[PDB]
Amino acid sequence: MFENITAAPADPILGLADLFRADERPGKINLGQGVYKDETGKTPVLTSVKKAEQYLLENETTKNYLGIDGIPEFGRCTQELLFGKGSALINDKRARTAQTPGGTGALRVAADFLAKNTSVKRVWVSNPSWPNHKSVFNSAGLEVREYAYYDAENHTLDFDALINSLNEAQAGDVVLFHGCCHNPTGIDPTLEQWQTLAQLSVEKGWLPLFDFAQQGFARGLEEDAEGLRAFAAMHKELIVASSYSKNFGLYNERVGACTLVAADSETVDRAFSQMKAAIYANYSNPPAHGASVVATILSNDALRAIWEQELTDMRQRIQRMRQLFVNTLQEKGANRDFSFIIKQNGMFSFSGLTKEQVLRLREEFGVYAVASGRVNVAGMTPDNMAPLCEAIVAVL
Amino acid sequence: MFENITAAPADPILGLADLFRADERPGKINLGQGVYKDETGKTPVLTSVKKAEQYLLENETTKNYLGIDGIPEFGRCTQELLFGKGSALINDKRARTAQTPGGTGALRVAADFLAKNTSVKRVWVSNPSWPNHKSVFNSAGLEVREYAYYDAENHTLDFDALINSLNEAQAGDVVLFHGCCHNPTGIDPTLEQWQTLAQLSVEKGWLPLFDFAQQGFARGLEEDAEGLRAFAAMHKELIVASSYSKNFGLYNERVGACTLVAADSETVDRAFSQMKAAIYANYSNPPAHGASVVATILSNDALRAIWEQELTDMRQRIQRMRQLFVNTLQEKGANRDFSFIIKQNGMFSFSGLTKEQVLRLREEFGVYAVASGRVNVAGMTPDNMAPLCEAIVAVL
Ligand SMILES: Cc1ncc(COP(=O)(O)O)c(CN)c1O
Ligand SMILES: Cc1ncc(COP(=O)(O)O)c(CN)c1O
Repeated sequence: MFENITAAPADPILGLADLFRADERPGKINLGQGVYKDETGKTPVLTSVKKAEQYLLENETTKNYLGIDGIPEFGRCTQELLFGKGSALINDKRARTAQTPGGTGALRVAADFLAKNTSVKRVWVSNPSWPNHKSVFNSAGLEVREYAYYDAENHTLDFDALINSLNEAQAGDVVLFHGCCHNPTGIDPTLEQWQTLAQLSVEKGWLPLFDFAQQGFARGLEEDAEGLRAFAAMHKELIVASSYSKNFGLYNERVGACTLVAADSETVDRAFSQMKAAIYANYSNPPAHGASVVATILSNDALRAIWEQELTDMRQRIQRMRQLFVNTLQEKGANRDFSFIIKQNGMFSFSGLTKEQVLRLREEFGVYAVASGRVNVAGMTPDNMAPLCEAIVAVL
Repeated sequence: MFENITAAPADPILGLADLFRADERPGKINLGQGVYKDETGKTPVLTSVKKAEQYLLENETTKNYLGIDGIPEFGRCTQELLFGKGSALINDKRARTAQTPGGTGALRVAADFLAKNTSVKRVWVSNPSWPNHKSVFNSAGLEVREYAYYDAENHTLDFDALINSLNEAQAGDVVLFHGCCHNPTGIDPTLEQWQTLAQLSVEKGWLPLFDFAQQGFARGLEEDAEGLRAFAAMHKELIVASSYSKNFGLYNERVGACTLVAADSETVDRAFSQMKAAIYANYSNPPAHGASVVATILSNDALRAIWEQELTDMRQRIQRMRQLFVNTLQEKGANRDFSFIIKQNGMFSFSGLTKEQVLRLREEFGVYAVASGRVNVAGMTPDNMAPLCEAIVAVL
């Protein structure tokens, strides 16, 4: 039965990691990953997380299954983060949240829910997006189409091209928006642009799907949710897939949420029953440890304060590295202006390096970026900045 | 878009739990769950698990993502449990294991892998099976057909009817077997019956899919895997979905494995690349905490010994409750022989109670079984046995 199965293709991001591990040279610089790294180049467990895990070790008396939708406090804390305390969506009980195995799991649950229970056939994603979006939606039987996003000429949002692209989307199509810290470009809509998109989406009959992988990494928790909240003010229905992997440093514990919003409480509860059915037929119920850590932190004043400061420290270190990168390239004699990097948000930027320049950076200099030119700014440190920028200047 | 979604149906097992929670009467007895309970009626965290979690708290320095297939040591320990240390399958590198979110997650991964990469259209399951089998396979686009299993007349395996049922299965169909502790009946094939089935499956061209939810709860770790190993001796290809929920008391941490076996190392690696693709498009990579606990225990002589004794204690307590149940029914004056209960294995038995007798038990006596008559033997204690058996005698 398995004799003639074709091997799955290499995969751009995970394949690069395989190459970095096989490479035994000494001065190597990894900008090709999707995790935060601190000034020492490590991805530590957050202190707030360790404190929460100690509390769980001391206090948990059972591992009995969670509900299909997971820990209730986790859902409540998630909705407050997304929509704001005192949001009409929360007051009117228009939103239901399922705890999921990561943001990826949330996207998969959303896709299965939509494929099985609605007329949705098509999801629009930005060009470029995280390559896993296509894989997730396709696995549910949904077609993926691209909308213009990235202005490759000046590394900004091509807003006119975006609008014109999305004219082809029909009423009842889903449109995926990265809520902040776009992956891979780090280019986000301004608030006014979000507001323009919110109005257009209502007019055109799109179902918005927001993906929040990095809430807190652009400007702050509340600011980063502005775009979502502009949509939420205008729409009867939307879905949010959110992740706590980066902002809690909980990658491998698989901590995410799928939040369903409908016009009223009766409708959302009915629809959510089918979202729960989609989860039941997938992994039954979600993993407790990471989500319990998040709920424990978010619901405790002391822990939440420690965590919010840790998140602020990550956001600020990335901002420092953006500035340092631009400054250092200038003083090492780079032949183009890199100031666009300062305007980009979160973990990722498109460097504007060509695929051949990135190949040369890996082969000649041991500097690892994704083939698209995506760099993880959190992979930069004061200690590796000079060699990194020297290598980049050399390939320009 | 969500206006006319139909609510998902009630669900027999989870719905009963909802009824038990709403019921505020005092002497209630819950036999309707799928978790182990000790003599105090609680589902404790195992001591070996607490010790392992303390070690992780003290020693983990990152939560960076696991590989798509999870922790390597977890995979190795899993294959040894299933196939035996020194199995030819392991020596010949014919097996690859992905860590998954629970046994349910493993079944889903298997189903998605098969739907996308093989000619499989149809999965055969026992009548009765765990109702989630149908939901999982159907969600992947696979048809489910039933084979005869339970002899409702004398509460034994109807082996002739089973064989005759499976004559309708075509070459290339999947046949699901519960490896031990059948859910819901607790009726397992003898070794000779397993051997007969293994031979028939080779002859007929079935792909065996084993589901192991309760390894160690029938007779012991090695004994409970005998049936699987009889199949593994005969087949080029099979899949195993296994769970550590019950045998490690790790239900909510979602700890399972999907193990793919093919004719040789080249073939299994190629096929497994597509199993990894199926995981990537679902939840990306698996939750680390519970699987790390299992790997930590299984790979440490001291912890493994503590755990194996805890598992032995659970297995033995269930056996004591089976005997006590039969004895107590006899002395309370039951009008039928219940000796079949002693021959059944693991958490579950079919009581032979009718749907109306179970309704009456809930409404009049506050005794909760599943509508099919499934009881969780681990829900029985020395303290609740007399009232339980008095209620049963009353409805006969
Ligand atoms: C755009 C985007 N969406 C979703 C995710 C999901 O991450 P996870 O499944 O680890 O939560 C990520 C993180 N790679 C991302 O960058
Ligand atoms: C037959 C069977 N298969 C699979 C499972 C999967 O359990 P889990 O997903 O919690 O590992 C169970 C436990 N209800 C079961 O009884």
